[PDB]
Amino acid sequence: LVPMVIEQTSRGERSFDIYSRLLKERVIFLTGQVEDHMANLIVAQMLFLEAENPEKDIYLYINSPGGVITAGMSIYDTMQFIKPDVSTICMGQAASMGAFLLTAGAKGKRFCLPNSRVMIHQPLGGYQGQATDIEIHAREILKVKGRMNELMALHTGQSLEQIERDTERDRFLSAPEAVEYGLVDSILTHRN
Amino acid sequence: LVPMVIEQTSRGERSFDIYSRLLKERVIFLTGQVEDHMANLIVAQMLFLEAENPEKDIYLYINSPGGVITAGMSIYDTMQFIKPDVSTICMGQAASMGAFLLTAGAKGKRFCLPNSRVMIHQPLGGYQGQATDIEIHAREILKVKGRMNELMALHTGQSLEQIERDTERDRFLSAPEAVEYGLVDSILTHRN
Amino acid sequence: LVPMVIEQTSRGERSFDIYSRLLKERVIFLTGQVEDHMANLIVAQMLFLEAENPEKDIYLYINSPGGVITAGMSIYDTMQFIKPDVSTICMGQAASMGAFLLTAGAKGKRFCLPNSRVMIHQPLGGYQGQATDIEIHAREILKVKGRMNELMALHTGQSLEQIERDTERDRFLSAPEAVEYGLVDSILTHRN
Amino acid sequence: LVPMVIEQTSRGERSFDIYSRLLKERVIFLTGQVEDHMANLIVAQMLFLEAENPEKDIYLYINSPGGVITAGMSIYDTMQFIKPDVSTICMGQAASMGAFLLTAGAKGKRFCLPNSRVMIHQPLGGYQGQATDIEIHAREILKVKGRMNELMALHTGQSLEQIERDTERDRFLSAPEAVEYGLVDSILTHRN
Amino acid sequence: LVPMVIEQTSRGERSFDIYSRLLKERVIFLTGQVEDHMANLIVAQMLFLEAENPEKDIYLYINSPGGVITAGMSIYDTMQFIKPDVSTICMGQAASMGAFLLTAGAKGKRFCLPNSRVMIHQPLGGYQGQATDIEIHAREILKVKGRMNELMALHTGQSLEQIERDTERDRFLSAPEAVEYGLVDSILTHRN
Amino acid sequence: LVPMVIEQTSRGERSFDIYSRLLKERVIFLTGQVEDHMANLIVAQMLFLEAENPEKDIYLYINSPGGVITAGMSIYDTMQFIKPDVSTICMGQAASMGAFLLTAGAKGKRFCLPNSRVMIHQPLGGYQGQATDIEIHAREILKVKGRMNELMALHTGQSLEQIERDTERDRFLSAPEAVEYGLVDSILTHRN
Amino acid sequence: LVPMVIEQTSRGERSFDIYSRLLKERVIFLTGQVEDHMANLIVAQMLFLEAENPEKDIYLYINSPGGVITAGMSIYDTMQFIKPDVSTICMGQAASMGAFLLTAGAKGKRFCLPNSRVMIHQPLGGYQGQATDIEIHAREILKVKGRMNELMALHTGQSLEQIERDTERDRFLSAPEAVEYGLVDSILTHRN
Amino acid sequence: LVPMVIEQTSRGERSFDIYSRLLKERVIFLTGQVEDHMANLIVAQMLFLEAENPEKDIYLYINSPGGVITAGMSIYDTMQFIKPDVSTICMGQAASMGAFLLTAGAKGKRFCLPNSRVMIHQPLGGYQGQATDIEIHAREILKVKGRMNELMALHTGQSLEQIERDTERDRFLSAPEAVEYGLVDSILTHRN
Amino acid sequence: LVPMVIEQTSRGERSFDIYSRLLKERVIFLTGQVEDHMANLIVAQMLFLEAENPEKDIYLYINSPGGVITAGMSIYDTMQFIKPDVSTICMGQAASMGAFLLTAGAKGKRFCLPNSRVMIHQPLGGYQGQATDIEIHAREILKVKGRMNELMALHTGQSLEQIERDTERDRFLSAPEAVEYGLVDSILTHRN
Amino acid sequence: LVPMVIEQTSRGERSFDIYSRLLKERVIFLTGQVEDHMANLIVAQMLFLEAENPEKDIYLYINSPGGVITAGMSIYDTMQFIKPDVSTICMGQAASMGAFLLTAGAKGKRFCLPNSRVMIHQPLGGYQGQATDIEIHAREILKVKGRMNELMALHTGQSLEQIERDTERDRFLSAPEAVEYGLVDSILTHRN
Repeated sequence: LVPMVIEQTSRGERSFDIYSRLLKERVIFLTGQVEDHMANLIVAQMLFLEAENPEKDIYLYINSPGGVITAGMSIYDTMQFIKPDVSTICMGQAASMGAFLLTAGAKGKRFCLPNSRVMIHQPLGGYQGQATDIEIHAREILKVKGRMNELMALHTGQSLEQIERDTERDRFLSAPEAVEYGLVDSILTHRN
Repeated sequence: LVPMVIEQTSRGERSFDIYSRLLKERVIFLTGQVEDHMANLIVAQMLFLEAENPEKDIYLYINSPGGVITAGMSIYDTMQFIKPDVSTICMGQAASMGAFLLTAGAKGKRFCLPNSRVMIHQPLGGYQGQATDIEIHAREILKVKGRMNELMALHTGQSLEQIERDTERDRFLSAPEAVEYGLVDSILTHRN
Repeated sequence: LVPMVIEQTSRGERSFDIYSRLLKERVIFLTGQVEDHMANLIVAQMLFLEAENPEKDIYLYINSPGGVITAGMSIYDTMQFIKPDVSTICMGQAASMGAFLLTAGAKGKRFCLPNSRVMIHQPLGGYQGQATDIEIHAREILKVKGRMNELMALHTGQSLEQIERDTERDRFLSAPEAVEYGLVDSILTHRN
Repeated sequence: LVPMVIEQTSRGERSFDIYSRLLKERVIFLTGQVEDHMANLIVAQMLFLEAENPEKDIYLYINSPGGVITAGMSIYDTMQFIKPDVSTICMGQAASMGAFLLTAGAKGKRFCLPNSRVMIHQPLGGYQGQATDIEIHAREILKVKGRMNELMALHTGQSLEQIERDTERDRFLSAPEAVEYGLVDSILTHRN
Repeated sequence: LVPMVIEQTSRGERSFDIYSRLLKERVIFLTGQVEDHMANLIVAQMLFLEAENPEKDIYLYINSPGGVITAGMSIYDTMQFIKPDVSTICMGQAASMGAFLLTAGAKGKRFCLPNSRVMIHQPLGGYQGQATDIEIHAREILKVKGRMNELMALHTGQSLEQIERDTERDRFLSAPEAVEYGLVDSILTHRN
Repeated sequence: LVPMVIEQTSRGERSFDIYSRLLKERVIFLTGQVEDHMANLIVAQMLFLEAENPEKDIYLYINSPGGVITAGMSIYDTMQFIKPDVSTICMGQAASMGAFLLTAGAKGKRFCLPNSRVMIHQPLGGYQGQATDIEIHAREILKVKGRMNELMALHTGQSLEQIERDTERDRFLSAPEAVEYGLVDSILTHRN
Repeated sequence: LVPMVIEQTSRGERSFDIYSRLLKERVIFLTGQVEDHMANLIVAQMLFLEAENPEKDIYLYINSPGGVITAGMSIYDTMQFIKPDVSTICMGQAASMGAFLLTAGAKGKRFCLPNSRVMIHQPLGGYQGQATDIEIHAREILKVKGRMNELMALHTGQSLEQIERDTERDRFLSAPEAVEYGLVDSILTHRN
Repeated sequence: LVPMVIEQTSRGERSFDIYSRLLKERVIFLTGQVEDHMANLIVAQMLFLEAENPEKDIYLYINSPGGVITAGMSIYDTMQFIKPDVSTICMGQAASMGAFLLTAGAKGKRFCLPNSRVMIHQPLGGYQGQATDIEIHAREILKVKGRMNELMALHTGQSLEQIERDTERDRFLSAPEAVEYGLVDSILTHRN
Repeated sequence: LVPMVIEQTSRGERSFDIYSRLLKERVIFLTGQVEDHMANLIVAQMLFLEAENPEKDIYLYINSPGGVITAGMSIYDTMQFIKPDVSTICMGQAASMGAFLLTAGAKGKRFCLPNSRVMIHQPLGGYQGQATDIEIHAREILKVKGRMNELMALHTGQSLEQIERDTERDRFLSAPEAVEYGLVDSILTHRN
Repeated sequence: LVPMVIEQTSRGERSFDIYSRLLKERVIFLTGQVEDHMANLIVAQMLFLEAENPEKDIYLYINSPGGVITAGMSIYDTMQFIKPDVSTICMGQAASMGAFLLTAGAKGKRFCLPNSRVMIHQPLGGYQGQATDIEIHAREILKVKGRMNELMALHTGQSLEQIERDTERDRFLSAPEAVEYGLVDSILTHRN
C-alpha cells in the first residue's frame, strides 16, 4: 500500500501519494524490470516536468536489474532531447540498461551511493526459425551492440575498444570503481 | 502506479493523471500489443480531440511491437477521417503495425527518435480445417497483404514492387534509414 | 495380450500369435488411425506376401477412423504396384483414408459387411506463419484434394464433378449405398 | 483491509489510513520479504521526512525474514545519508537483512522487543552457465559477503574475524543476546 | 463486500467502514491465519489507540486457527508494552497462537463465549539441509517451545511442568474448561 | 457490481450501496459458505446495530449451504448475547449451519419462504496422523456433535434422542415440514 | 506388434520379424523423424550388409517428415563411403532430410512412387544468449545451408543459384516434377 | 525395435541383434547424451574386448551432442588404461565430450567423416547456496576446465594458451578444419 | 539395450549379457543413485560370489553421485562381513556414499582412475512436524554423522578431528589427493 | 537389469536370475515399501519353500522403510503358521513394519548388521467423513495399535506398558540397542 502525505500550500491542505509528492519536486523513480509500459510512464513525467520549468534539473533514481533495450532507448532519447539536465542516482544496483541510463545522465550530475553495485554486459537475445531469418536478426542485434558500446564510450569517456573488451562478459563495478571507469562522477556518502 | 499531477487554471488547482494531463495537450500514447480494446480507446481519444479543436494537430506516440491488423486498421481509418493532422513520433520501436501507423501520419509531421528501430514485415496468420476453408482464408490474408503494401507505398512514396520485395521478410530500419525509405520525415535529436 | 495359436504341420507342432497365423493366410489387418509407422509395417507385409506367392490374392481388413494422407498413399501405391490382387473388406467403419484404400482394392474383389459404414470427406490441414507460406501450403493441399478425387472417380466409376460435390462435406454411406455408389462390389452376409 | 482513522486538526477533521497516520509521526513500517519495490517506498518515506524536519528522529519498525541484498543497501545508504538519526526497532524477528538494517540504526537508538528473534547468516546466491561466468559471479558474492561483514563489525563493534565465524552458518540471537553482541542497545519491556 | 455505516457526530455526519467504526470504539479484530502483514496492522492499531487514550481499555477479538510464532510475538510484546489493559475475547475458536494471545490479556479481563473452543499445542517447524544446520534450527524451536510454555504458565497460573505435559499433544478446552485451566477469567453468556 | 442507491430525505441526501442501505434498516445478509471472515463481519453488524436501538429487532436472511462450525458459533453466541431479538428468515435454502442459525433465532420470529428448503446433518471432519492424535480429534468432533444436538433440541423443542436419529444422515425438510419440526415458526407467503 | 514370418533355409524353417526378414533381402526402412538413435541403427545395417556382400545393391525406403541434419549426414556419408550402391525409394513423403537422402542415392537407382510428394526447404535453427554467441551459431547454420545446397546441386544436377532460389521457402514437388528436377530418375508405377 | 542378423559359422547359424553382431567386430557405438549409465555400459564393452584379444584395435563410433563430464572421464581413462588402440570415428556431430573422446583416440587412428561437424567449448555448471559453498564448486569446475584443456593440448598438439582462447566460447569445426587443428588425423571419404 | 556376448566353454556356446558376463569374473557395477533396490541387488551378487569362491577377490566399480545412507550401509556391512576382499575402483566420480564405499574396500586394493573425482560431505536430511519429533530426528542424523566419520577415520587413517573439519562442507579431491588423504591406495594409469 | 547366474548341477548347466538363484537357498528379500502385491509374492515364496523342505530354516532379509499394516500381517501370520523357522536379518534399516517382521522371526535366529538401524512407531491413519464414521475408524486403528503392541511385547519380552510408552513417538535404535531391547538376538559382525 502506497502511503498518502499532506502538503501545505497557499490554497490549503492537499493530499498526495508519496510518489506524486516527490514528482512535484522533479524526482522520477526508475524501479524494476525495464519495459514498454513503465518506460512510457517515465517519458510522460520527463515531458511534464520540462514544461513546468525547463531550467531546473530533473532527478532519476535508478534501482533496476535491466530489461528491454528498445524501452530504454525511449528514456535515453527523451533525456538528451529535453533541455533540463537529468541527474542520475544509483540506489541498490544498476544493471545493463540501468547502467546505460545512469551514465547517460548530465556530465557532472551523475551520482552513486557508496554500497551500490553496477553491472554492464552486452545485449542478449534469441530467435528461432529459418536460417535466412536468423541472419537478419543476428545482424540487427550486432548493430545494437555496436550502437550501445559507441554511446557508452561517449558518456564514460573510455575508448570504444576498451568497452568492447569489458562488456564481452558481465563486469561488476562498485561505486568507487565506477567513478574511475567514468560511469558516474561522484559518490553521495553523507548530507553536507 | 500512475503519478497524479496538478494543473493550475482560473478556477483553481485541479488534479489530473499523468496520461490524462497529456491528453489535454492533444497527446495520445500507443503502447504495447495492438488489440481491439486499446484501439477503440485510441479511436475515442481521437474523436474527442477532433470535437475540442479540429484545427489543432494531434500527436501520437508509438512504442509497440505490433499486433492485430483489424484493430490497427481502425486507428488508421480514424486518423484519415478526422480533419486535424495526426503527427506520429516513434519512441523505442515501431514494428509492422506500429510502422504502418507511423508512416500513415500527416506528411511532414512524422518524426522518429535517433535510436528508434522501425521493423516492417508482411502479414502472418494461420487457419486449421478443411481445404475449402483454407482456400477462403488464404485468399483473404493475401488480399490484406496487397492492401497494406498499397497503402505503405502511398505514404512512403516507394513503388509497390519495392515494398513487396522489402517486406517479404523482416526488415529492420534505423531512424536515418527510415527517412530515406519515407517512413518518417525528420529526426528529433535535440530541442531547438 | 494377443493369444497364441498352435499350427500343426508335417514337420511338427508350431506356435504363432493370432496375427502372424493369419498373415500366413495372406490376411493383413488395418486397425486404428493411419500413421507412418503402421503404414510402413503394412507395406512390408504386402511385399513379403508378393515374394512368397506373386499370384495369390491378398486380403486386407479395414477398420480405421482415418489418418494421415501421405501414409495412405504408400499403401495405395504399393497395392497398385504389386501383381497380386488386394481384396479389401470393411469392418466396423471406413473413414477418408480407409474408404480410399477400400475402393482402391482390385476391381470385383471389394467387399463390405452388412452393418458396416463408410465415410468420405475432403482433406484437412492448416498452417501458421507468413502469408507467402500459407499460399504455398494452401496450393499443396488443394492439389491433394484434386488428385484424391480423381483416383476416387476412377475406382468408383462416378464422375469427377459428382465426387467433388459429395466430398465438400462429410458424407456417410451404408453398405448397400456404397455398392450403388461404386465404392464396393458386394456385401458379405453369410458363408456360402 | 486497512482501517481509516480520524485526526483532529485546527483546520478540521481529516481521514487517514492507519499507515499514513503513523507516517506523519515519523514511523516507517518495514514488513515482509525485502525487494526493490518496497525498498524504494521506504526510501521515499525517509527522504520525505528529512525535508519536513531533518532534526527529529525517524523510526523504522522491522518485522521481516530478509530478502535481496541490493534492495537493502538502498535503505542502508539512505539511512546513513540523511541527517536524522534512524531508530530501528525489532518486532517479531529480524533476519539477515532485517538484522543488518537493525544494527545500522543510530548508536544508542537501536531497540528490540523482549521476545524478538534476530538471525544473521552469510549471503545466498547462485549462477548457471559457463565456468568463466561462474567465476565472475562467485567473486561478487564473496565481495558482498566481505563488505557486509565489515559494516556489521562497524555497527556491532565486534571484530571482523568474530563476525566471519559467527556468520558462516545461521545464528539465532535472542533479544538479550543481541544486546551483548552489539546488534541492539536496549530492550523495550514496558512503557515507563 | 464490507458495508459502510454513518456516525452522527457534532461536526455533521461521517461515513466509516464497519471495521473502522469499531476501531474508534477501541475494538480490534484478529481473524484468520496469523502472519507478518496482519500482525503489523494490529500493532499499528494498538499504538494508535494508546496515543488517543492510554487509560481506556482496548478490546481484542480472536477468531483464528493460529499461525507464525514470530508474527504473534509482535502482537504479544506490543500488548505488554502499552499502558492500557488489553481485554481479549474469544469468538469461535482460539488455536495455539490465538490462545497464547487470548491468555496474554490483562488479568480479570479475559473472556470467552460459551460455545467457543480453545486449542494449545507445541510449536511446529521443519528444516532441510546438512546435519550441522539441522542441529541449529532444532535448538531454536526447542528454545521457542520452552519460552512459550513459560509465558503461558505465567498467565494461566499453572506449573511449567503441567503446561509441558498438556502442550506435548493437541488439547481441546471448552469455555468452562479454559476458566479452570486459567486461559480465560469468565464467560459472556448474556448482556446484563 | 453492487448497485448504489440514494435516500432522498432531509438533512441532505446520502448515497450507499444497496447492502449498506438495508443494514441501516437492521437487515443483515448471510449468504454463501460460512467462514471466519464473513462470520466476523456479521458479528460486527450485530454489535453495531445493538448500539443504536437495543429494543428494535434485527433481521437475518440466510441463503447459505453451510460451512465451518467454529465460525457459526461466533454468530450464534453473538445473537444470544445481544438484547435485541434476532429474526431469522430462510431464502432459497438453509443447510446444516444455516439451519442451526435459523432455528437459533428468537422464538416466534423465525420465518421461512414457502418454496425454501432446509437440511440438517451431523458434523463432518477428518484428521491424518498418529493413532493417538486421531483419538483426540475424534473425541472433539463427537463432543461438538453432542453439543450441537443439545442446542438444536432446545430451540426446536424436540427431544435429544429424536434429533440424534434424524441428524445421523441428511434430512431434507420443506418449509411446512420445518414448522412442524420446530426449526421455524411460520411461513411468509404474501404481504398482508 | 510386428508380425513374425517363417523363412525356409538349409537347416530348416526359421522365424524372423517382418523387418528383419526384409533386412536379409538388403532392404532398410527409414521411417519417422530423423534422430541420432534411428540414424545410428540405419548406419549399422549398412555396414552389416556391406560385409555380407560388398557388390550387391542396397534398397532404402524413405517415408519421413524430416528431422535433425547432423543425424542425416551420418547416413549420407555412409552411403557415399561404402562400395555398394544404395537405391533410394520414396513412399508417402520425403521432407528436407528425406529428400536429401533420396537424391543422395546412386545415380540411376533413385525411384519415386506415383503419388509420393517431395518437399525441400532451408535449414531451421535457433539460439538464445549473448550477441557474440548468436553470431557464432548463425554463421554455423549458414555454412550448413550452403553446404547442403552444394550437395543437392551435385546429385540433382541443377545450378547452385537455382537450388538457393528454390530452397529459400518450402517447395513441394510431385513424382513427375521430381524427375524433371533431378531428385529421382524413374517412377515405379506397376511391376508388370 | 533393433533388427536381428544371423551369423553363419562352422558350429552353425546364430542370431544376434545388430549392435551385438558389430560388437564381435570390436565396434562400439557412443550415441546420444553422455550420461553415467550409457558410459558404464561402454566401459564394460572395452574391458570385454580387451580380454578376448588385447592386441586387436577397437573402433568407437561417436555421434553425440555431449553430456556429463564425469561419465566421459571414465570412458577416457579406460581407453588409455587398456592396451588396445581405440580408433575413434565421428559420425554426425561431436560436441565437448564427443570431441574430447574423439581426439583421445590412438594417434593416427582418429578419423572423421567429410560432412561431420565438431564442437568444443568450456565446461558448464552451476550451484545455488551459501557463498562459501559457491567458492568450493567454482574452484572445482575451474580445475576441470584446466585439466580438460591440458589433455586437449596433449592430444591435439596445440598449445595450452591457444586451447584456452579457442574454448572460451563455442567453436565449430568441419572435418578438414579438425585435421589442421590436430583434433583428428584423416577423413574417410571413400572405402578405397 | 545391453549388448549380448557369447562365452566359449568346453560344453559349448553360452549367451550372456555384458553385465552378467562380467559378473562371472567377480565384477560388480555400482552405477547411479544409491537406493534400496539397486543396493539390495549388489548385496545378492556379493553373497553369490562368496559361495562360488570365498577366497577370490571381488572387484566393485563405483561411478555414482551418492544416495541414501541406509542403502549404502547394507553394502558396507556385507563387504566387511564376507571373507573375500572387495577391491573398490572409482570411475568418473565418487560422492559421499560412493567415497565411503570406495574407502571401505580392502586395504591395499582400493584404486582410482587418474581423471576421477571424489567428494565427501556430511549427511543431509530434514523433518517437518512437532518440536519434539524434530529433536528425535535431529539426534538420529547427528549420530549417523558421528558414526560415518568414525568409520572414515578408520579406513583412511586420518584423525577423527580432521575428518570432522573436512566433512563440514563439500570437499572435492582428485586421484592424487585421495591417495595422500588415505581414501585410496594407488592410481591405475596403464595395464602394464 | 537383474543379472543372470549359471548353476552347475548333475543334469547340466542351468540359468537363473540373481533373485531366483538365492530363492533355492531359502533366502527371501523384503525390499521397499510393504504393500499388498509385494507381500503376496513373499507369502507365495514362504509356502513354496515349506513344501520343498518343511524342516530347513528360511532366511528373510529386510531393508524396508515400512508400509501398510494389513500387508505385513499376511507375512507375520504366514511365518507363524508354517513349521520352518524364519530367520530374520535386517540390512540398512527396519521401520515399524520392518521391525515388527524382524522381531517376529524365530527366537535365537533374529540377527542384525552392525551398522543397521531400527525405528518403531505407532500406526498412522486418517479418515474424512461424518463424525459417526470417524468414531468407527478411530476405534479400529486404536485396536490395531494395541494388538501390534501386544505382539511386540511377546517377541521382545518387554512389558506392554514399556512398549506403549516407546511406541508413542518415533524411537530409533542401533544394532546393539536392539539386542538389549530384545528386538534381535545377535550381531553378524563377521562370518568367522
